[PDB]
This record gives sequence, structure tokens and C-alpha cells, in this order.
Amino acid sequence: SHILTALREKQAPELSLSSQDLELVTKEDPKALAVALNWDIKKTETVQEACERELALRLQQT
Repeated sequence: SHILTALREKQAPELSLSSQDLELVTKEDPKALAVALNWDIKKTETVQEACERELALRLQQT
């Protein structure tokens, strides 16, 4: 719930997440993220879409 509460609200799967967190989140397909982020898909996917853009941005930073 601690992860879901922040997910449904302000969980950062961009830079706030770690290696496995961003990974497991990267697998948080629209179907799961949807519920855990019970919002509009376009809206929940966007939060996830930003999360990925950061994943590689932070990965290429090194």
C-alpha cells in the first residue's frame, strides 16, 4: 500500500525509483498501473511515459 498510495498519487518512476524499482515499474503495464494509479489511462500512461523518459535519460547520463 505504501508503494501503491504514492503510485496512485505521486510515485516517481523517473528518477526517484532505483534499478529494480524503475524496472518493475517499467513492467507496470497500463493494465496494472491503471488500477494502482486509478486515473485516466492517457493520464496514468503519461505519468509512466515520463517515468521511462527519465529512466534512459539518467542511464545515458553516465
